[PDB]
Amino acid sequence: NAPTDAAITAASDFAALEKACAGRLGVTLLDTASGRRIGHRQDERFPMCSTFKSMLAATVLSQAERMPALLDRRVPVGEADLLSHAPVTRRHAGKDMTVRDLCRATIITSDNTAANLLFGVVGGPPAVTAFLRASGDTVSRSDRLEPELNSFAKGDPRDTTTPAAMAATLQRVVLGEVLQPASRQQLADWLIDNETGDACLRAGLGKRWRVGDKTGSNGEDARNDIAVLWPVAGGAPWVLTAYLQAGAISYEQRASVLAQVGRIADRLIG
Repeated sequence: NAPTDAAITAASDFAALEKACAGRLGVTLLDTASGRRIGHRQDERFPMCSTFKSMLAATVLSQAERMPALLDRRVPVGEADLLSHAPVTRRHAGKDMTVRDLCRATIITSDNTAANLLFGVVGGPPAVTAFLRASGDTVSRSDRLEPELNSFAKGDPRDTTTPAAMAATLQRVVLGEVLQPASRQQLADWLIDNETGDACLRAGLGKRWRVGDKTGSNGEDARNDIAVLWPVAGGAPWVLTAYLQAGAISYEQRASVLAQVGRIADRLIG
């Protein structure tokens, strides 16, 4: 492990970082003032894994804008809905939860049961995909429920995005005018409050950034983190998306790679 860790740490550009972990790394660093992007394999497909939940929540918020009170609707949590990863919803088996609280749960803990219950509210993966298309994203696609959506095969586009497509979508949805201001700010706040990314992009980013992010992973080789970076001193935000497949290294080393993406990005912003 020592040499791999050392090579990861020594990598000062994305191509070298990819090589250090013998992986496939997709990164977009997007300057929202200019539209300029820097990165690596920006237009190759990667499994979204849980990073899609950002846009499931956005789908809910968008529908709520035309169905006021949707966010206060209560949804039963049944024993049959519960999955291995259900850290919030497991406490509510046999009772119900508000749609808003399911949205929070699925962003900040990546609760899989919460995501499936929200899929049921909005009309499923097809509804999330229709939301993405209407927002201007022709690339990203939601196709399956949890946990099957975390499968990936090369050439199978189900539940995939590209780093550049997800970066642009984060800009339009979290910063732009796809949602009404109150909705987009609620979504931003959930991303800011995320609890699952402390070892990933956040670990490599300095204190000058307020970070909102959403992580994802699977059991084979995938580890992802997508983030919005607000300068606390003011100025234009940046977006940083990072998708990794690297089966030759450990789960914990995959986080160390994403942390290093953060370090490289911070230096490239300068």
